[PDB]
Amino acid sequence: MENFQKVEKIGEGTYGVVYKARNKLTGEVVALKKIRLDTETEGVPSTAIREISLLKELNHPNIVKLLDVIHTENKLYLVFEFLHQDLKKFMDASALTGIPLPLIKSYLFQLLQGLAFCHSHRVLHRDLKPQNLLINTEGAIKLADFGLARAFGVPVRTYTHEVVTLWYRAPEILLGCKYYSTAVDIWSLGCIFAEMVTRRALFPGDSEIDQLFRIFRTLGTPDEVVWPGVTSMPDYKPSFPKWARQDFSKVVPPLDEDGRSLLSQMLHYDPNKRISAKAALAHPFFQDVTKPVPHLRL
Ligand SMILES: CCc1nn(-c2c(Cl)cc(Cl)cc2Cl)c2nc(Cc3ccc(O)c(O)c3)[nH]c(=O)c12
Repeated sequence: MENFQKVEKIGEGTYGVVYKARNKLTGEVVALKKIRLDTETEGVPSTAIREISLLKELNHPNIVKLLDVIHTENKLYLVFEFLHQDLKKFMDASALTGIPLPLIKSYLFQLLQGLAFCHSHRVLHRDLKPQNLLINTEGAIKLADFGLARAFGVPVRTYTHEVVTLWYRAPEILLGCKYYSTAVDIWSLGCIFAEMVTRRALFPGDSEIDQLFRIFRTLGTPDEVVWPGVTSMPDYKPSFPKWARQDFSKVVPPLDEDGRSLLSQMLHYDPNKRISAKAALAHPFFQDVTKPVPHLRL
């Protein structure tokens, strides 16, 4: 749009391209998202616009602010606050030491807080990944693309057409459940969390069935004792191999005992069992929470 001096592409990003931009009236430096053609053309659906218009109100310190919504020319453009780094890049930069525990803790504490806020208002993320977790020089972290991550509907090929990433999807969704809940985002965070401690992805699936089976190898195949309802689930197959539950000390060393109870609660199979974001805030794990300031440079 014509009020925006484009500064740089900052990454092709699911629903469409996101530039760093400057606005001339304000003088602010922002992130400008161009929302991919259909949904963009013909015209946005009256519903895409209305749902998006709700986001604008849903403001929390650990959600990236939706600054504006230029609906114009039958194009759709979303103007977010800018952040200099994502958490993936930081993990990548931290690879040889690891991220320090106190920082991990702080990150985790804050992410839980915004997910609780959103969740209260019945809004879910649906696609949490380290690349939409967004940090600043002041020891902070926010969720990006919250509630987009539905209003248009997730791309299978992404973008252009490498895949999304199934690494963080909750098993409900993989199994063909349709009316899933806030627990999904819970499932993702815990996958994020293990990745911070171990320096490897918990479950790197490269297909839906490899994603599924990767989970069952580590966590057991689910039965009706641990997950009541399971076998009636749409894509559930009686022919699924049964694997045994691995022990958590093996899978994410060296998390402490409180860390591992945390983790396991966010990894519960049954959705109505998984810990919520508001109980998790209460866990002994966050006893010693502080607020370190990280090591960037530029
Ligand atoms: C909220 C708007 C925004 N969206 N994305 C982004 C996300 Cl959240 C997910 C995905 Cl898959 C791709 C992108 Cl592109 C962003 N990435 C960065 C980090 C960044 C910062 C400076 C850069 O030059 C750069 O290449 C990347 N900074 C941002 O402000 C931002």
